[PDB]
Amino acid sequence: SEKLTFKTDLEKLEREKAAQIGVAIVDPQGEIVAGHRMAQRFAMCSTFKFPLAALVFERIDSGTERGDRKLSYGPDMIVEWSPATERFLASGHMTVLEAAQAAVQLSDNGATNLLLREIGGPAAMTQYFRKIGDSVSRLDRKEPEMNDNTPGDLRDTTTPIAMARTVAKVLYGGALTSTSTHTIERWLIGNQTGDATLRAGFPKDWVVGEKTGTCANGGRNDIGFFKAQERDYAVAVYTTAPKLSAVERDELVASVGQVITQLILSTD
Ligand SMILES: *C(=O)[C@@H]([C@@H]1NC(C(=O)O)=C(S[C@@H]2CN[C@H](C(=O)Nc3cccc(C(=O)O)c3)C2)[C@@H]1C)[C@@H](C)O
Ligand SMILES: [Ca+2]
Repeated sequence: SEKLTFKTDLEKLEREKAAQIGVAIVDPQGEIVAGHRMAQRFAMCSTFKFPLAALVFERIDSGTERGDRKLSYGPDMIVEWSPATERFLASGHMTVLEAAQAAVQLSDNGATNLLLREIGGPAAMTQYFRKIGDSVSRLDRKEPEMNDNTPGDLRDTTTPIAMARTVAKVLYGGALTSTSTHTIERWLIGNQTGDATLRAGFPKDWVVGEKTGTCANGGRNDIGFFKAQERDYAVAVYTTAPKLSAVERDELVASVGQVITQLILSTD
């Protein structure tokens, strides 16, 4: 059983690394392919920036937002890890699209907060989840507090299965226009922060796009999609490994990528 090997290999990682690993892989329609702790809640941390960008694109598609609109800000908007926001600070603004791309591809926190305000805050982000059929994911705070990952806290959480299904809805389920879907796909492929995580564990001929997250108390996450030949999948990986170093957490997520690969390659 290839899925039994998948489960056993994840459990070996959990045991050896003192970690918890939540995984869901779904097909484009949200049907479950495989998972582990699929419905356990984990902090989203920076992975929510992908759904945030989808919300922004939904508004651009609708006409309630414009991609080129200039969002003015001052130094008050700069928070820890805001590389693009810092560079654009002197100019005085970033456009909606510039900010969204920085949030997705650099995990820029200042850019994330800039957008959060424009779309209606954590309440509005949560309403977007509900709109697209995700009754589970919730945003309660902005940057940086949403990354606290206090044990047991249900604020700012999702589950692997809820998030994988949200990814599939956005990329394959018609949530966005064809143009906006293509753009957000390319942004995920071109992400600058995920070279050592999930995609490091996937075959080099698979098309992979993802959004990473790192939060306190040992959280390391990676969500997105992969295309293995003609077959498209959505995937969400959330891990908690308090006793690993940062490099080791990256390697853990890459290891999960290899376990996913072994399953996908053995089931075709
Ligand atoms: C979201 O969880 C969190 C911020 N996001 C991430 C993250 O994982 O996304 C981080 S951590 C850090 C900031 N940018 C990092 C990076 O160095 N990317 C990268 C690029 C090239 C090579 C490597 C490597 O292997 O060394 C890493 C990832 C950030 C805490 C919050 C703040 O929003
Ligand atoms: Ca200011």
